Amino acid sequence: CHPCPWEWTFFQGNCYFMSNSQRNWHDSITACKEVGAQLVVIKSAEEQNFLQLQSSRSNRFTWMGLSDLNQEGTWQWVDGSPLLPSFKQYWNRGEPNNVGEEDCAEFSGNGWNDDKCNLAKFWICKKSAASC
Ligand SMILES: NC[C@H](O)CO[C@H]1O[C@H](CO)[C@@H](O)[C@H](O)[C@@H]1n1cc(-c2ccccc2)nn1
Ligand SMILES: [Ca+2]
Ligand SMILES: [Ca+2]
Repeated sequence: CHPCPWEWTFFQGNCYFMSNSQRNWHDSITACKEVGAQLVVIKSAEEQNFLQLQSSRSNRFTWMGLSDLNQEGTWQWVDGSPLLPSFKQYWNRGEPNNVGEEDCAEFSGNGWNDDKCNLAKFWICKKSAASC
């Protein structure tokens, strides 16, 4: 039995996957849906540091499933769940700044940054690990 698919990464009962091509934010969640996964929604502190590490050490700007397209200033994960105050420390200093209108969040260096959703970047999918 295999808890995660071929060449996916495993962490705390979940299966993650960093793309090796680039897409815009909407095309990215589509991509994850195509594999029965979701553009990552972070739920733990350790999950953040885990993903933030894989993303940085590959020197790749990476989409995550977080946006404010429901309403400006209201950051909300693609599962509807809101962005908790606890998680707001993971923004990069001076972010989110909404320079030129920016409604989607990405892994950039040590933390997160808001960028333009139509800007093409890499992405990370998340799904529940299978039971053995
Ligand atoms: N992958 C994105 C990468 O991290 C680059 O980040 C920067 O440019 C991104 C633009 O693509 C921003 O969305 C980030 O906020 C960040 N920025 C931009 C600015 C800024 C402010 C005033 C005038 C001009 C520029 N201040 N911070
Ligand atoms: Ca914004
Ligand atoms: Ca920004």
